[PDB]
Amino acid sequence: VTAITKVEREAVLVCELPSFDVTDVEFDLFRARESTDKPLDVAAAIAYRLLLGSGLPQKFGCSDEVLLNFILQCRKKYRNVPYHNFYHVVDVCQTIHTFLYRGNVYEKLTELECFVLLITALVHDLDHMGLNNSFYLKTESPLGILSSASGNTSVLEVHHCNLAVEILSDPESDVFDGLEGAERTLAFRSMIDCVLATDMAKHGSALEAFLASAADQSSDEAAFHRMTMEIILKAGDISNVTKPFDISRQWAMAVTEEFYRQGDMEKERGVEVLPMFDRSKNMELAKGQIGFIDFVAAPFFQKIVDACLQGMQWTVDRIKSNRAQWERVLETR
Ligand SMILES: COc1ccc(C2=NN(C3CCCCCC3)C(=O)C2(C)C)cc1OCCCCOc1ccc(-c2nnn[nH]2)cc1
Ligand SMILES: [Mg+2]
Ligand SMILES: [Zn+2]
Repeated sequence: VTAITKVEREAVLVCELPSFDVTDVEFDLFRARESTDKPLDVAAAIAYRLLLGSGLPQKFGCSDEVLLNFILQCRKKYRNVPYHNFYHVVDVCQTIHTFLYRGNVYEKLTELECFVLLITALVHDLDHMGLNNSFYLKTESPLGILSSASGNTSVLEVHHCNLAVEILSDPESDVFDGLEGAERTLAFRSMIDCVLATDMAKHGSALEAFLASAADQSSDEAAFHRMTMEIILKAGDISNVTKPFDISRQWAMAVTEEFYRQGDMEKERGVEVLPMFDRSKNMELAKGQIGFIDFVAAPFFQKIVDACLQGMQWTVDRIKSNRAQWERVLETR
C-alpha cells in the first residue's frame, strides 16, 4: 500500500532521452538501457513520455503525478528475471503505441480504449517469476492447487489482474480515478479481459473469434471493440519477431535463458522437461526462431492484417526479412 516519494518521481523526470524517438517502429530499448547507468529510470521515462504524448491521460482527468505514481507502483512489482521483467512490459507499451498510431488501429477504438490499452501493457505480467502456467500445475505448487480448485487454469494471468486491482484501489496511483459509472466499469473490465486473453493456451480460439467478428458486417459493435483490444495486447506480446533483426535476436536470447532456468528447476523437481526448456539439447537459436515464425507469428500477423488491420503490413514484411536472415545463418554455418 506504500506511497511513491518525490525523490522516486524526480529520478524519472531528470531523464531526457536525447537521440531517441519513442514513437518510431525502429526504436531500440536495448540501446536506451545501455545509454545510462540507471536503466530502470530510463524505462519508466519511456513509458511516461509515451502516455503524455498520446494526449489521453489529460482527457480522462489523470494528472501527470498520478500517471508517474502508477508507472512506479507497476515497476516495483517486476522481478529480476531474464525476459518477464519491467523492460518487456515497457516494450509492449511502446509497440502497442506504434500499432495504434503508425498502423492506424486507433481508428477502430474510442480514445478511452486507446488509453486502457497503453495502461494495460504496464500491468499485464505483474510479479512474473520466470515460470509458465504449466510449471505451477505439473509441480502442484500452492498457486497451481488454488487455480485447479478455483476452476481457472490461467494461473499467472489471474495473479497479474489481482495486483493491477490492488494498485488502482489507491487514488494516488489510480489512472482511472477521473472516470465514473459505465466508463469506469468499461476501463476495468476491458483491462482484465485483455490480460486474461494473453494466456497462450487460448491463442487459437482468440484469433478465430477476432477473424469471425471482422468478417461479419453485423457483428455486435461492443464485442468487436473488445476483441480488437485483446488481439492488439496479444500482438504486442508476440511482437519480438516484428523488430530490426538485432533487437529480435536480443529478445530471443533473453527468453531462451528464462526457459532454460525453468527446465533446470523442473529437473530438480523430477517433472517432465520439454525439449526447448532443456539446456542439454543445445537447440540452435536460428531453427527455434524459424519455427516460432512459421507456426505462431507469421500466420497471426498475416491473418489480422488481411482481415482488418491493413496499416500493420510492415509487421508481415519484417517477419519475412527476419526469416530470410535466419536462413542465411543456417546456409553459412
Ligand atoms: C523472441 O522469441 C520468442 C518470444 C516469445 C516466445 C514465447 N513462446 N511462448 C510459447 C511457449 C511454448 C511454445 C508454444 C507457444 C507459446 C510464449 O508463451 C512466449 C513467451 C510468447 C518465444 C520466443 O522464441 C521462441 C523460441 C522457440 C520457440 O519455438 C517454437 C517452435 C515451434 C512452435 C510450434 N510448432 N507448432 N506449433 N507451435 C512454437 C514455438
Ligand atoms: Mg504473460
Ligand atoms: Zn507479456
